[PDB]
Amino acid sequence: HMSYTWTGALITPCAAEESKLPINALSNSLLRHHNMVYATTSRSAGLRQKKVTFDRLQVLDDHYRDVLKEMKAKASTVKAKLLSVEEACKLTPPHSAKSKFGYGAKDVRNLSSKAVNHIHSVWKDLLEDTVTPIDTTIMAKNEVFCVQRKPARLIVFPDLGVRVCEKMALYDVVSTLPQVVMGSSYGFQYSPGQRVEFLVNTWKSKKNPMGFSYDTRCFDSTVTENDIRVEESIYQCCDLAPEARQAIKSLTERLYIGGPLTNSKGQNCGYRRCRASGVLTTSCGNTLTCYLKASAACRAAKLQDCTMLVNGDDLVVICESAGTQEDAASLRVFTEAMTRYSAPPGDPPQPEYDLELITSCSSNVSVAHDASGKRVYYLTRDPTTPLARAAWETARHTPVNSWLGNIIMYAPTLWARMILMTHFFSILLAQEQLEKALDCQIYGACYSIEPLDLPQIIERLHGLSAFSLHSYSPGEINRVASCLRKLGVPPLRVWRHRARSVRARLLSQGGRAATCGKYLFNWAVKTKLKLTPIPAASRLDLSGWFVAGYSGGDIYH
Ligand SMILES: COc1c(-c2nc3cc(NS(C)(=O)=O)ccc3o2)cc(-c2ccc[nH]c2=O)cc1C(C)(C)C
Repeated sequence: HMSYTWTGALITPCAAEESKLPINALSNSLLRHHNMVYATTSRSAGLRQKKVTFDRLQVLDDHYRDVLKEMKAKASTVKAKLLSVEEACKLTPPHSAKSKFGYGAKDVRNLSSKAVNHIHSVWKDLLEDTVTPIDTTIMAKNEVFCVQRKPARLIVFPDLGVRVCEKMALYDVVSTLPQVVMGSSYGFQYSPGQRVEFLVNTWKSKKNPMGFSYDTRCFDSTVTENDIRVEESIYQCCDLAPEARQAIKSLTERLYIGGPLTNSKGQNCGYRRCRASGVLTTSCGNTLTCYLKASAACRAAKLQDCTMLVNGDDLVVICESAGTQEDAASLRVFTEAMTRYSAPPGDPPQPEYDLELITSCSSNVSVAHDASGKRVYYLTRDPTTPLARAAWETARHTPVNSWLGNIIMYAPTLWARMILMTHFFSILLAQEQLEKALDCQIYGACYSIEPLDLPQIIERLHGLSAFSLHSYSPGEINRVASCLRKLGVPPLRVWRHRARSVRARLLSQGGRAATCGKYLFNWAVKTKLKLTPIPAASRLDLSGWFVAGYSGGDIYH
């Protein structure tokens, strides 16, 4: 029952890979300790292969089957539609990996006869054959981090024609089923502001609250054949078109359960018997399985009044405390149950008695004050990885602009406002690229966003207070200041000096640029302008921004 078997063939790159931080004329204005920033490359794929390869044993008890029966009762209320080839084509990212069969992502998006004809033949083969393993490509991800070096994470994905078929069969399922099955526990239905609100209300709902985050070691590799067949039985509870039922059974048998792994040079690398990290069902499958195992583990541990918050492989549990020592024993029982379910831990879970000390989705709740002096809870994170990635993005154009995603998701934070906004608006002004749409990812889905639209996006997700927050916590200020000294980033007083210049330069341009100056940088002036709702914000189609998670799902919105 191994997660993977290997031939010895290498996981090969597609292009030239850079590991050392690229340096340009802008680099030093952001970060001086260049040797601390690195990117992962295929050179470390061999080490990751060793980490992800292990035997999985599963012991399933009555708590497991009880929770599964409850989940299936809710899943039976879902009605899902089959997307047309055209609808599925339009969900494809413009820079999605080209097919092996003579067409790419732009051919798909343009509904080219060749792409559409190949997608129809892949679909027909899914209906007619429910046995043949489907080919997948295995790649090493190129991701940026700060030292203290991680080996490259791996991505496993089927061909472009298969990905369009996955959308046709399961896009509606993976978008609507998780919230129906898990209700308020489904994390991807919330904006960061709604996630904060859910965490605070849950913490308050408990007489003596205790909370913990549970880190499953290499989650995708812990997902067994049973787990993948169980996820399929959940999808099959939906009211579905006969062709969708057949395609879902086919995709589960031929792709989701496992299959051969091919490198970028066409060599057989081995065989996968665990979750594929680059399929449409990665996020939904991970969320459902994590929620199932954790809800059953909570019953086995006799945890009282358990509220879960699940996002793929990320899990937060808030419950009633039995006192510090009993909570510690309780958590070891929870961990034993998770382990029997084939979800052992990385770091052992730690009981927390302060909401602000729980780290989940690399984030924590913190408090600041709005213009009226009222306490405001918001989500923040250690800014090390956002800052290492901003330094890379200062000297290189990348497919996903992490700085833009981070300003969107962490707009109320002291570090996104003072550093990211200041640095990148300065760069965009110098290149007159404020109107240029840039790609970013929100809950794994790809978006093409113009930086000029940031005031309206921030207002809609976080409210006007995101432009007024002040009197940040001593703990939060200390973590930001320590991160700056560690990376060789100029102190906050420098960013404030720079922001006044960036603000003045934006206001000069007028129009949408002046709105960016006015709203994004009001924190930088001593005589603060009165901020009122932006008329353009109501018009924004913020559609399925926070409906579901799509990590590795090849989704463009
Ligand atoms: C929900 O938490 C997130 C997530 C997020 N996506 C996750 C996906 C997984 N697992 S998987 C691969 O199986 O799907 C686990 C934890 C995750 O956290 C992403 C961003 C995020 C941050 C910056 C840019 N784009 C983003 O999507 C921001 C938040 C916050 C701010 C709400 C905490």
